Amino acid sequence: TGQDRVVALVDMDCFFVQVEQRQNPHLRNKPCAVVQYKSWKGGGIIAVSYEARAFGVTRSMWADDAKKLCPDLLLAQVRESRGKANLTKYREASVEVMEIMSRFAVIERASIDEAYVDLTSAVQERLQKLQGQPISADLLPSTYIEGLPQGTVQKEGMRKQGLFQWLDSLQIDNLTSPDLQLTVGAVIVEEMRAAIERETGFQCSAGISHNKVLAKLACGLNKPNRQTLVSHGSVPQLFSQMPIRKIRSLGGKLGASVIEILGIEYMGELTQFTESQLQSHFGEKNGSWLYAMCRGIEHDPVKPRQLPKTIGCSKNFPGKTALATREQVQWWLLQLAQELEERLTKDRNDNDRVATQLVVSIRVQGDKRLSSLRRCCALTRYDAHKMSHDAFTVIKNCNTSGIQTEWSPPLTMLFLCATKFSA
DNA sequence: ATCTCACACT
DNA sequence: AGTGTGAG
Ligand SMILES: Cc1cn([C@H]2C[C@H](O)[C@@H](COP(=O)(O)NP(=O)(O)OP(=O)(O)O)O2)c(=O)[nH]c1=O
Ligand SMILES: [Mn+2]
Ligand SMILES: [Mn+2]
Repeated sequence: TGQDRVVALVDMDCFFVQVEQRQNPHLRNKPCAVVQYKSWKGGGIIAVSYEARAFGVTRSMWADDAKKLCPDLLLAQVRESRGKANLTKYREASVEVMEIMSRFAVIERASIDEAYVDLTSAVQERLQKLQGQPISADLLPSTYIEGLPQGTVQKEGMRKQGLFQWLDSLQIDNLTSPDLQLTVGAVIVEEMRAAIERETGFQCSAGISHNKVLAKLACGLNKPNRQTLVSHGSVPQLFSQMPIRKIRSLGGKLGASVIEILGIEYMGELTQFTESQLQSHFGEKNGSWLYAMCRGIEHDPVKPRQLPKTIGCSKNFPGKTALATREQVQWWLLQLAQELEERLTKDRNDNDRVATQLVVSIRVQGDKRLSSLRRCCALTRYDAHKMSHDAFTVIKNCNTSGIQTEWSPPLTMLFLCATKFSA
């Protein structure tokens, strides 16, 4: 019943904000945000401290408008190189945190600031080492048990009541107990998070459950600077009022279609349907996935992959800034290829691998789709001038304009991506 | 006028 | 190999 693994998800709190607060002490414990391309309406916000969220500041907001909502908002700007945002500082801090997490167990890098952890073997080790010894609440100073307490008005008071109920109810005698395994997982995650904060300064949240989807959902339940354990038995109560769209992979069109076709709102309602009924509407794979997921069962593995499988660089050119001349297209392809060259040379030196295929993608003014065209070619020698020339070669036939010097329709996006790594 | 990543089809 | 989808 989806209890074969113990999986955690560790996600950093306001990651880019914490990076900037580490760098600049003036930003600590203040409402602040990270910004991009300041000239247009003060820049687009990409990260927001929890103090700023209390005022209603959100990501994707223009900085000028956030300043309208939060006049004391402090701002840190993403580095800009070659006319575009440069995330090196955050990638390096991410690597720092991934390296600390890698000492405890195999991790799967799920984004710049979160990784999944398969803790099964660590749990087995810690249960044989920790033979029948009771687990003290002191080992879980920041852990919430979702669904408890049940059956007095402060947040931490409730947390402690729930943790006491949890440890009181389940015994260490049977070491195949899923709930005990989850609890040992949570102890390990407390240790991991303490190590991360000690060695980097960054605080983070985590979810501990039996699979990746529940771990991700749990992590968000008690942000920030806390962790949440979602037990198998907690799933029905958790899911009974949990919107479908909150579940990983159901936040888009498929989730909307599940809501529309089945006439439900919450994840638990999926349980009433048989597997073959769900496979009828959503296909064998989606039907079986929904059928298992709504009961708290998921098998997607924590992949042993800390490093990205591709290295890409994209820039949009919206509205009047769209690229309309051949000279413009070649210059921006060069800029993208130069950043790509830097990141690729560093990647080969750090990670002992080389990309062998270059993917070029563009968008044309008018196309509603994010990408209009994607093509490929050989990738050799990590040379920005060569890569940019090859990209121009592979897209040049897309220029409708009869005049060679002009490009039409204007380009609203450029994308270079290195793929197909070899040792 | 909000950029990277993954993977499932075909 | 190219498109659509989901996410963070
Ligand atoms: C959704 C999104 C996130 N990010 C960055 C901002 C975050 O710093 C980083 C981590 O994603 P997140 O964990 O979902 N958000 P957060 O890390 O800022 O904060 P928290 O984990 O919710 O506390 O991803 C983007 O750069 N473009 C985006 O569209
Ligand atoms: Mn985060
Ligand atoms: Mn994240």
